Amino acid sequence: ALWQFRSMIKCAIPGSHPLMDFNNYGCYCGLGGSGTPVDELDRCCETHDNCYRDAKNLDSCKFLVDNPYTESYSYSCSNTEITCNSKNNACEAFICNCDRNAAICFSKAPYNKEHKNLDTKKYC
Ligand SMILES: C[C@H](CCC(=O)NCCS(=O)(=O)O)[C@H]1CC[C@H]2[C@@H]3[C@H](O)C[C@@H]4C[C@H](O)CC[C@]4(C)[C@H]3CC[C@]12C
Ligand SMILES: [Ca+2]
Ligand SMILES: [Ca+2]
Ligand SMILES: [Ca+2]
Ligand SMILES: [Cl-]
Ligand SMILES: [Cl-]
Ligand SMILES: [Cl-]
Ligand SMILES: [Cl-]
Repeated sequence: ALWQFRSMIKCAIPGSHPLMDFNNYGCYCGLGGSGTPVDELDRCCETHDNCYRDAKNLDSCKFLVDNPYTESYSYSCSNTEITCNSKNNACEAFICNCDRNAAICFSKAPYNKEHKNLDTKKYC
């Protein structure tokens, strides 16, 4: 679920700001997306969006109001290591994996302050 993704991210990135409140970034980090990702971090978000897009196409899964973000799962965090619980059902596991891949991806990408709150209407 969305609130778990936020924690999972703070797990992969211990950081120095807990609920620092995430702002939109680039062309895909945020609700929706359009055009082409502008950088590494943005690509991480596009991949995530595409993973959720795949989720919506699972013949065996149908989420509340068709939003994968509503699907709660179970995961654990260690020294920045993320592990999706094997007891998650198939639909939950697919979502947990999308989130885990993204958290790791985010933790490796540079943060270009010039892309924060980008004017998506013109550059995306
Ligand atoms: C982990 C990433 C970096 C955080 C960061 O270093 N911010 C520093 C800002 S500043 O330089 O201090 O201004 C941030 C960049 C944009 C963030 C995303 C956007 O805020 C959009 C989404 C917001 C939702 O609450 C959580 C998922 C959601 C999809 C966020 C995942 C975390 C992202 C991908
Ligand atoms: Ca998005
Ligand atoms: Ca269902
Ligand atoms: Ca669930
Ligand atoms: Cl989002
Ligand atoms: Cl958007
Ligand atoms: Cl369901
Ligand atoms: Cl349903």
